[PDB]
Amino acid sequence: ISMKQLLEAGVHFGHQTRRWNPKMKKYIFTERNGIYIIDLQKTVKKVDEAYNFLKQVSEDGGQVLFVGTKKQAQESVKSEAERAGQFYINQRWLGGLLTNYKTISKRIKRISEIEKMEEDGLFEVLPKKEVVELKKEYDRLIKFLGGIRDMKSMPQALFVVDPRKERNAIAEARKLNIPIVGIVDTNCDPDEIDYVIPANDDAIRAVKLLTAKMADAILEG
RNA sequence: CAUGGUUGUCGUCAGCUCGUGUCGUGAGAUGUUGGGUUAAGUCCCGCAACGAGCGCAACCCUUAAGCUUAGUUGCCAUCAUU
Ligand SMILES: [Mg+2]
Ligand SMILES: [Mg+2]
Repeated sequence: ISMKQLLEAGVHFGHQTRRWNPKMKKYIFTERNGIYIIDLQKTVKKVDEAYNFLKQVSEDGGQVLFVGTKKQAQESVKSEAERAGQFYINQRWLGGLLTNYKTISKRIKRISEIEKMEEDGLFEVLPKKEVVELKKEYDRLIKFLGGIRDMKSMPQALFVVDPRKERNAIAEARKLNIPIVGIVDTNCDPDEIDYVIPANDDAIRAVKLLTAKMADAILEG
């Protein structure tokens, strides 16, 4: 990536001065109109480092889980994870998705069980109320766990868009020793993320650019 | 007011809990709280919770409309007759 590309995307913006995490002082560049500006040189350096890490893990054969439940990253994370053939979470992170995998896996298998029952002709025999409630359950399961249906083990890396909102994912990943690549905005905590990426998380263009670059890294790996 | 069994009552009020997870030094907590909705912990949304069980609901009985079987001691429509 290039500084001109980042500036065109809008990566430079940050949050107001009223809300801010002083642990990212090194990344803050300047102030403008009661908002902070990120250092794009350090941004590109960290983006290159994250690219290298993601490429190396992909080459080693690990799996990456994308988390973008933020409204400005749902579709971007969805599309980039689909492009890279990886997993994603863009609706809600269920408390215990990784630490309580012993039950989340059963919830995952419920999807395949419902599909098997539907394809085995149990659809019409069951009462109308039963089939409609099963449809509702299947829709909920796809909405929440749709992106990790084929995730049969713990991921080897977690790409998170906005850790401040994705507190749960950060906590579970840190507990389970899963490396994290984060789009850490100004008002976020960099110490939690293993591979920080100073960037504006409120900009659809910026988040899409960064997640696409990471997906390209994974594809190359 | 030593008891079994049986019963009334709040009240058919909507509660009572558990496994895994997570948070707590710990007893514990969460789930089960919040916004709505429902007869209902009923359901949805949200949410470090994810699910499950007993309660709730449903399965049982009866009533309200059809169809198949059966037509006596039930019914009377043609038909004769009382
Ligand atoms: Mg219930
Ligand atoms: Mg009942």
